[PDB]
Amino acid sequence: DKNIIIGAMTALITPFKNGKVDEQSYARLIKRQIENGIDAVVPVGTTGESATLTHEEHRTCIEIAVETCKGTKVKVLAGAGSNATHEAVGLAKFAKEHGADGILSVAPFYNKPTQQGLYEHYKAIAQSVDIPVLLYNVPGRTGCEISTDTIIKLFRDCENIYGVKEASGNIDKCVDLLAHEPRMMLISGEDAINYPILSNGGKGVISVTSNLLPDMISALTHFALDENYKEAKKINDELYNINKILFCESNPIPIKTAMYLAGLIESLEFRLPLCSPSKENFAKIEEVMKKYKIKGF
Amino acid sequence: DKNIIIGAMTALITPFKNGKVDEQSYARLIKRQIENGIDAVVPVGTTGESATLTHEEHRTCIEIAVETCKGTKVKVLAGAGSNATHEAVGLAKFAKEHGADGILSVAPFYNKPTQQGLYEHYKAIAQSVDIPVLLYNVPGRTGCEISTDTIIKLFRDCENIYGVKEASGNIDKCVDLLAHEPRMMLISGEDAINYPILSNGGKGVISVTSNLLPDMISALTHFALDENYKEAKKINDELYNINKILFCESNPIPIKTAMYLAGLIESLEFRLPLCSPSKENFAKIEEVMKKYKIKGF
Amino acid sequence: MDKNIIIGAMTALITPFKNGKVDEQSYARLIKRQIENGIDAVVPVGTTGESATLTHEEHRTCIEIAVETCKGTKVKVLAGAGSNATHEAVGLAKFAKEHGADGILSVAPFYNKPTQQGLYEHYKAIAQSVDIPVLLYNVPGRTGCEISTDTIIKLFRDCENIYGVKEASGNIDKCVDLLAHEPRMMLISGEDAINYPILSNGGKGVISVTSNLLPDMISALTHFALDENYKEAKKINDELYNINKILFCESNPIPIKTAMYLAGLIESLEFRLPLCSPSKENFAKIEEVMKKYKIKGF
Amino acid sequence: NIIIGAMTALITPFKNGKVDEQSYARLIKRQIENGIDAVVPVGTTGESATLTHEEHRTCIEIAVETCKGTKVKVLAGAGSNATHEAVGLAKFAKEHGADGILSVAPFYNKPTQQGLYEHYKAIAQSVDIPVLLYNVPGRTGCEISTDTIIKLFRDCENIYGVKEASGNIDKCVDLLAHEPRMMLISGEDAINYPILSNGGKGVISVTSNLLPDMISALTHFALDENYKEAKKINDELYNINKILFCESNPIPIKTAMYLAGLIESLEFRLPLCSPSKENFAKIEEVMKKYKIKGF
Repeated sequence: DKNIIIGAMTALITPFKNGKVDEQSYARLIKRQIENGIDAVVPVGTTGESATLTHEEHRTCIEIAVETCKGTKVKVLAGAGSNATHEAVGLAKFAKEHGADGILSVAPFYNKPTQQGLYEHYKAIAQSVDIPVLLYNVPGRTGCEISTDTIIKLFRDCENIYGVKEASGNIDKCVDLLAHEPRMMLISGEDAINYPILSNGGKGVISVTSNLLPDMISALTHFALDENYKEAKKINDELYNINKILFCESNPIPIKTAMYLAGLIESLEFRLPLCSPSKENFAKIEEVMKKYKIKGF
Repeated sequence: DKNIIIGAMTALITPFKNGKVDEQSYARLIKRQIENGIDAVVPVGTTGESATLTHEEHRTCIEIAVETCKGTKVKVLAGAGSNATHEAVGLAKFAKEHGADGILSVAPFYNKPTQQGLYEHYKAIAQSVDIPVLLYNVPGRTGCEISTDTIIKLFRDCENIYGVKEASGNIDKCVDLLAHEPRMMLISGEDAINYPILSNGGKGVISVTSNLLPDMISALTHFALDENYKEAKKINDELYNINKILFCESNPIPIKTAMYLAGLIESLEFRLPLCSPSKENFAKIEEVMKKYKIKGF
Repeated sequence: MDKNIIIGAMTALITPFKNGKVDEQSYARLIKRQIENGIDAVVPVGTTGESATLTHEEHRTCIEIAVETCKGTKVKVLAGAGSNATHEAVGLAKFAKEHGADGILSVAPFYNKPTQQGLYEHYKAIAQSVDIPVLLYNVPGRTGCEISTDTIIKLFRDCENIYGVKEASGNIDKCVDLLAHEPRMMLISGEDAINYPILSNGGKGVISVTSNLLPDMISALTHFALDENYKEAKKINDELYNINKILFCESNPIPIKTAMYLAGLIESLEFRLPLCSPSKENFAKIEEVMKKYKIKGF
Repeated sequence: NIIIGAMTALITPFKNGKVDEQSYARLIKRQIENGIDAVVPVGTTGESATLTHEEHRTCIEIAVETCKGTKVKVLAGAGSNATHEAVGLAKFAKEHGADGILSVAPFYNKPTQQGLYEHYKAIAQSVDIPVLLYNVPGRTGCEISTDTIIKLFRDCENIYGVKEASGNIDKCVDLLAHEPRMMLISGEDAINYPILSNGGKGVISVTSNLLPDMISALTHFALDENYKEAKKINDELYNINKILFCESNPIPIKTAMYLAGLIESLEFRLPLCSPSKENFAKIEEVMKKYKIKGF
């Protein structure tokens, strides 16, 4: 079998304080995930503003997550993607030496590689490290789609590519993947449809919502894995509202905003071109939050 | 509190011979559905080439279904919709007059009414009969979408409107619908994702595939309704290839092609503008069919 | 080839209702207004004319009124006669010819999504049924299907009657494609906001929603462009942008009928379900945009 | 101050994994000798994603030196989805002697319109040279709205227009109807003529790597209001304009340049790679229809 990283996972926000990553806060937030039943954390993914972080800042976040998760079952699945293969290989290698348990590698954004290019991109990445590699398909952001065929071919040709984080709002593709390759780990990258993905044999979530509600996302995931579909569906339905409003502006603007409103972070800072939401959206976010029980530290 | 028509349902093809409805074949095909565990049939829907049947033919097909199903538990959910409200109302009242147990009424195509018009459209239809009305949302065909809000208002405001056939490939909307209104009957109008819809609380399917494999579709649906999700998923996975190929060209072109190849209908005859599939797709359909056990008469 | 054509500035006529029936006296008045403002042809019972909700008889009546009202003028009648059932479309085609239409506009089959092959046979059957010009109509946003460039060109070349296409797809690339491979066909704009770009690329006319309200401006635009006075045609197209967009704030013809009502050109603002009156807000928006334009009287 | 007319989005030729610098200059010289008004080093067609910052600087400098003493201007690609990086790239381009910069909308991270606004304002405030916005939603996952383009044009003196690659002539009408002063630049070869005939003032072309003389003639005919001649060229070029997109740009253009003997090797940087054998043969076929100018 392949080595895998599954279960309830959080795409960690990266808190800033006067432009700099807030390291005490970051560690404090990770610890809060762990104490609320989360199985893995993802430093410096999309939700962690990877695009505007430096290479050094990636290292710092990965190291903090690794350190914090040390001596626990919680794994670190490090964001380590790029639209340049040489960069992506480099980032994977670095994540590996910093002690990450695996990497999440987003499909090349902006330059629209062909399916053949995608295949070689990921093959190079997978052959550069010996840790699990999770594909990440989010065509709304990247402008390309890793086809089911390409995903399956990568799973079958590269030993450490074990699955895909799917953020495409396409349940038909999920059926397709698991009908043809049942050894695949399909991971939900879309909070609103966590349950439908899990009930079709998906094996985890990489969640934005779990930043704010780690206990509910882990319970949902664990219920689903336990084949308690009733309880998992109940949680998924009650979370629908917040799962949508967290995208009323581009992620992670709403989640960071909500984290701040909840007193989980000290200051609401983004790195350009991300910025504070409109005062209207700030209100919409504050409105939905107050309808949920939020765990402190 | 509502009267409903749920479970495994077939969108019946309409067989032609010499440019006419083959009335004997039609009755024979329906009997095959009855004997294979189907809970309801849908005469003159999209799969029955409703657009190209005359009024007298609409009648003929509904009567045959009504007469063939009499004395069995199998219901008739008649296709009766139009993009003109006075016509839709007329068809609704005719269907009831012919003895249909309920109606399936497609959102107005081509003229793109606003949500207010959709509401009034369906309110008028629902008030004209005293049998169950199921909404039918299929944006790719109609050019419009019944919003979740409109769907829920109609369900709550109109006594006989009891659910929606969703054919939009949007599992997010399905979560949305059942989270805000858990009492409605959400019916799958998309074969490949039957299981996901049912596993989220959907209560039936209106299937194209069941023309060919009524036993497998009824078993899938009944397993899911019995909360045997493992066996429902198993069947949905096996069906994925044929579910997919049955839409390689616009339905009902592939399903009729398959029915002809299976020897279930005499001729592969369509009414223009529908026609035989491409020879490439014909081959694909013929190949995919080999993997399944098709029931005869 | 060398075909019989119907081109120039054309209006997709609205169908005024009074008390749930077609207002026939009003229909005639609106057509006279188009004629006197330089319009080259009128299209009775198109999408803008709420074709979907008219009866076969009302469809007849509208064509007859258009035919009688244009009699003795240079203005031609290009009757809507589309359907998603080929036998019905053939019937509507013969219908229109019999009632004196100079040509037909035939929309691509909506809802049932025929293949390119089925589209070809659909139009071939229609073309062979009458001896008057046939204009194709591609509006994918409404029908759920697109007639490809290949299919349009094949139809143009194989069928004597088919002389062009009304394109409402917002895809200027396809227009380039069409006229690059088949420079003999009449490409007609069915998208008002972009009449000028279509005309400047060799398009030969428009079938306009906006001309219902501003027939003098649309006809001026078209003739400037047809005379290669492109700078003047552009000026008008830019001036018309505001109203061209607002007329689709809700589905055509809800906004145009509302505007005709607001201009005092029709007696009542009535639609047939599932179409209905616009929201109060869009009513206000239409009213405000209209104030920037000179609207010809009766 | 502006940069308009017929412009080329330069491909970046590789040799043994490195930028072939001699080949690069020779290509730019060929563009100059065929009537091109400006060249765009290291845009999307130049595989900007896969070049290091030093390679970026090198291409810009080679463009600047090669254009020295001619009327041809250098509009440098300097976009990024991180504002701190975009500003840095812009400032480097300026100190390398670029005449202006072409700055793509932040890709992947989907900024809000307010964020795009602050992003571009910061870029524009960082240099005193002209700045051309670049809208290509298909690649970035976001769109600079017409309102945002107009605000930025009006609020920042040196933001002078937008390269539009959205395949949406309606937006082009909207832009020039509400703000005619801006320079609308076609970023989509197949519809160069329609954009120019509506008041566009230039093209940033993929095709002109291969056929610089036809693209510049098209553009110049259009600017001279000779629409008949501009259309005729746009129509002739339609086949090549489409086939150059049968796979993601710049895969086809580089393949064609290779087949034409204009660059030495058909070499990309991953995740880009050679086209399929089918597309390769299709590209070869379409090329036979056009006269490809030499050096």
